[PDB]
Amino acid sequence: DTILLTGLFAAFFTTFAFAPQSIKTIRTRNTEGISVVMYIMFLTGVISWIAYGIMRSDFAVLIANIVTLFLAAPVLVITLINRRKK
Amino acid sequence: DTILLTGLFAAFFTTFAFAPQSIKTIRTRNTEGISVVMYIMFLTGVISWIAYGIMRSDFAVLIANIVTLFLAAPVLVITLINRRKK
Ligand SMILES: CCCCCCCC/C=C\CCCCCCCC(=O)OC[C@@H](O)CO
Ligand SMILES: CCCCCCCC/C=C\CCCCCCCC(=O)O
Ligand SMILES: CCCCCCCC/C=C\CCCCCCCC(=O)O
Ligand SMILES: CCCCCCCC/C=C\CCCCCCCC(=O)O
Ligand SMILES: CCCCCCCC/C=C\CCCCCCCC(=O)O
Repeated sequence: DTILLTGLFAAFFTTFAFAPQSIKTIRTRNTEGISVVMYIMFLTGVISWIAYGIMRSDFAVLIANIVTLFLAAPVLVITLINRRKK
Repeated sequence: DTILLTGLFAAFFTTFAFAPQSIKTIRTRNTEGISVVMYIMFLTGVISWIAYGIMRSDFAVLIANIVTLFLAAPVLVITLINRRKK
């Protein structure tokens, strides 16, 4: 009981800590400095965490990385779009 | 067996994806733009993940956030030092 709350407590802080940065990027479409390779590596891990979370029945790990996915994936999309404009 | 390997696989990619950014910050001591509040929130969650990882017997979650701690904490330290120089 208290142990799941701990994970959700953790998930809340780590996910929303730098969330305003991703939101700003999505809003302004400014992707200068963003590495495509780093985000692909990052997303690869995020997907793997989701698989891990399912196999572990860990909703804390699950919701943390699902929200991360919904924040990171649009950032990479915009980055790839801006990259191709040149 | 394969499920723990999945977590370690995930931990490898998410932790080392943006690790060169933290290393660069530690090396150059350039902390412009870094929010103290965001890192304190982030570290609060990281610590909570560690507690969660211990209570879950999850070495994937554990090693991911311990390494994160060793990367994030020095960044905040340098940030607080640079902040006080003014
Ligand atoms: C998130 C966008 C990255 C841009 C740079 C952000 C700088 C913040 C400092 C380090 C990177 C964040 C660490 C990675 C945060 C990813 C969150 C995650 O994957 O959760 C997994 C948990 O289930 C297991 O603990
Ligand atoms: C905006 C990014 C693209 C979003 C597309 C949809 C995102 C799908 C994310 C995860 C799919 C896996 C869902 C698994 C549910 C786990 C629940 C369970 O069975 O315990
Ligand atoms: C099973 C996981 C499948 C997930 C597939 C994800 C593919 C990407 C899908 C949608 C990308 C996000 C689109 C959101 C639009 C936001 C506006 C913008 O980014 O410009
Ligand atoms: C450089 C940052 C400061 C580092 C200080 C030391 C870091 C300590 C990090 C975590 C301490 C908790 C260790 C718990 C071990 C878990 C193993 C287990 O019992 O399963
Ligand atoms: C149980 C967890 C206790 C952890 C306490 C952590 C307190 C901070 C300790 C050390 C800070 C990191 C010091 C590393 C020096 C790197 C060089 C530098 O940052 O300038």
